[PDB]
Amino acid sequence: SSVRPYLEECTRRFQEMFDRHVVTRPTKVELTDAELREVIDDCNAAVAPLGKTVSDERWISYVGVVLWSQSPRHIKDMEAFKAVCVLNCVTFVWDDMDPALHDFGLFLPQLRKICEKYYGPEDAEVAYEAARAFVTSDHMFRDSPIKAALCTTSPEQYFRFRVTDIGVDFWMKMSYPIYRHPEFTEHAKTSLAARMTTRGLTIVNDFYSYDREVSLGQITNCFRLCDVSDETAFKEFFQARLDDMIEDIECIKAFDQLTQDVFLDLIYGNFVWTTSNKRY
Amino acid sequence: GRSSVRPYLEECTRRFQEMFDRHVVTRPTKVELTDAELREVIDDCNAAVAPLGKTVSDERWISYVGVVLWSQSPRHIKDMEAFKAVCVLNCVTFVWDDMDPALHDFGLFLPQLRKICEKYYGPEDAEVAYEAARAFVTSDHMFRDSPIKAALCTTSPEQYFRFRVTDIGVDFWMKMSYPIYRHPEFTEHAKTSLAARMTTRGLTIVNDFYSYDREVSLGQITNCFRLCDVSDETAFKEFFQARLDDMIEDIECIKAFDQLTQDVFLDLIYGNFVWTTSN
Ligand code: NA
Ligand code: NA
Repeated sequence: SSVRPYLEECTRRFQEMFDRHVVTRPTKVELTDAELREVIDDCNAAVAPLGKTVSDERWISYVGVVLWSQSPRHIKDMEAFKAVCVLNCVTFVWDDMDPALHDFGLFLPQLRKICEKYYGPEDAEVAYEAARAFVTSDHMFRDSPIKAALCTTSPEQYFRFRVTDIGVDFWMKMSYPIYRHPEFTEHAKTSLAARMTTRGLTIVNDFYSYDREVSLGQITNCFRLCDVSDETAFKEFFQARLDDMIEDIECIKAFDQLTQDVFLDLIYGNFVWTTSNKRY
Repeated sequence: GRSSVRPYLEECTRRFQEMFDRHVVTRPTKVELTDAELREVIDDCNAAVAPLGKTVSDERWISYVGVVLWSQSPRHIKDMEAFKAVCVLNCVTFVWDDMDPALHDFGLFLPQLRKICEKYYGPEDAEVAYEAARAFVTSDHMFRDSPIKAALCTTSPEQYFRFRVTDIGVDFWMKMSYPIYRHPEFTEHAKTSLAARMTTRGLTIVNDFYSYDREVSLGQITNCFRLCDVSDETAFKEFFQARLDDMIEDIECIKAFDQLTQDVFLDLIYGNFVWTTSN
């Protein structure tokens, strides 16, 4: 099965939706050559004990999601920003690895080292715990009956699983120190930030990963909840998902201005990055 | 505003019970506290709220603690120190929540919560429990008369329950209760909040039904029944059935978790209902 017939039309409709509902176009956070080299050197050091050597061009493709999905207008701590770059990137490499090579004994101390370098004492613990929780969860749900249950029952159960599994809770808990904004920090720490953004991130990620994921027997994709071969059923399901994104976006506008800027920059930025050629 | 669910009180109570009898089956049981343990719990609660100038009777503390005695899962308890912590944290947060918010002194109260966590938990768990407590009371203070609360609570059941994962206190509950069980799977679900996300609807629908009359008379909007017109029998019946269907879907999904975790989750939801109806 495949969403290839719908690829152009769904891309057009996603963009049209963001143009109408978010308006502010994503922009890319600027890293200096020195900052990017520091980010990459930390990524390399974190994954070396795992015997992984990764090219700059691969790291640069992983990091693009942070550069595009964060909110440059509101950045206050670039040390935190670099931490998110590193943590995102090394987590991508970890997720791309044969799980039989997952050595948590080697990896978790590296994640702690990154958090301690870039964050102050309390924020380091918060970011590390979120990272630890994410990678631990992933290891638990590999072929869990729970994963099967939540991902096949209904969109609501599926997105409930994905708040953690897509990594958005981790993302918010390592990102709030970038902004140093008290309200955002609380929504990140209660996970309301993650609960508000999960659908907009997951629906876009799922659409564009569907052909690959079903080909690999992966069940964490909301489009597996419809018959994509039936154009009628697909369109109906796709419209229902667009409607979910729009409901979330309109609710997000009730948050304070900076928080809403960050949430909408994340959802729209992730879309632009996902569809980018820099990422093909 | 002047509305009420009194006409449905008996029938809905009967249908909640029938639903739990069919879908959970295992009846709630109460955790036993010795006299000494209850005295220790009550002494810690009184100490925690003394800086706020609050005097609370033993009978009041015992009424609050009943939710912990009924909603935890006695077969699987391993750490009664953690269990005492949950009794104290639950009770003192009930008192804080019952106070006129103009008397909320965080500078006095937060250190008392930390004191409690440090006494009963190990280093790491004390921090996890304290953060969850801190986040919970900080959220409550944030969402008073906030546009966000209005939006989430009036938009759809989905947006409302998304807000209540934190606001009803279940994420806090899970993050202070996992040490009671020392069960690695449960500890992770509590830490990722999947535990809270799974149990939010069953706890919230029950609490909201039995608090509706009081909450609408106080202009509080955090109640899912405000999303339907409780004066229209037909609309109410329809909405009540959809909420039962929501509880059932969650319960059936919860049975995919490992046995101990599912026992804990289902004991929480069913035990909360028993305590709510006896209260
Ligand atoms: Na951006
Ligand atoms: Na019980």
